[PDB]
Amino acid sequence: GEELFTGVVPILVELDGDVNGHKFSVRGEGEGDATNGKLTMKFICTTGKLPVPWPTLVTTLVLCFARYPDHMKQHDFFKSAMPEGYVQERTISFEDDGYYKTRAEVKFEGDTLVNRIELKGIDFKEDGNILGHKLEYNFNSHDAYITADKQKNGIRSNFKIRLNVEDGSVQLADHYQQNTPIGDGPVLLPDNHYLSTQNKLSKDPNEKRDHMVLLEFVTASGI
Repeated sequence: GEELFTGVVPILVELDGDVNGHKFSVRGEGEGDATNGKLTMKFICTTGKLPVPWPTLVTTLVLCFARYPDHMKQHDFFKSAMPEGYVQERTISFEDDGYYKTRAEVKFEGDTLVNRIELKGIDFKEDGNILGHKLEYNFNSHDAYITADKQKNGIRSNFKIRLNVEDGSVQLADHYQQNTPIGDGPVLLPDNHYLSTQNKLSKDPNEKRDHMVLLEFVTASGI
């Protein structure tokens, strides 16, 4: 638990990406309410058209806002690392297609929780579901198993995401994640547990740019 999260906290997300040579940038702003595990964001592609589908970026674009209920009485690694924060890295593999590599730093800059990301995408098919924009504009609910990484004083998670394809099939995006603390402050390593996430994606009717409006709920649970 952390006193930095008892109220509503402004959020800034900055992503620089390069997928098969197609460079782009995303900036998001919003706020987070860890007491209810809730966040609300609006993201904008500041370089023009986004060359990948927005649902492929949801997981990359702040787990410190999860709600850890009292009855679990579990250590919250993500908040205990704050204000200095942590590095979050992922490989994301798309079935029968290319993959993302991401490195992000999540930390306070002033009163704002910042998620600053570098993303690189490799070996995508120019008319697969990703570069061909064949994915539905939505996002399913999922659970992710969190385990302690004692040797790196951090955590790991491997989890799958089912992405809805416009032909009615699903395409799996398998995620492989590591988080390590920034600085040398003491952090709480948790026992194994789950984070449960639900998302709602929408559009702003007065927004001309390529954008995504996002509502997300994150709750710890399990075992």
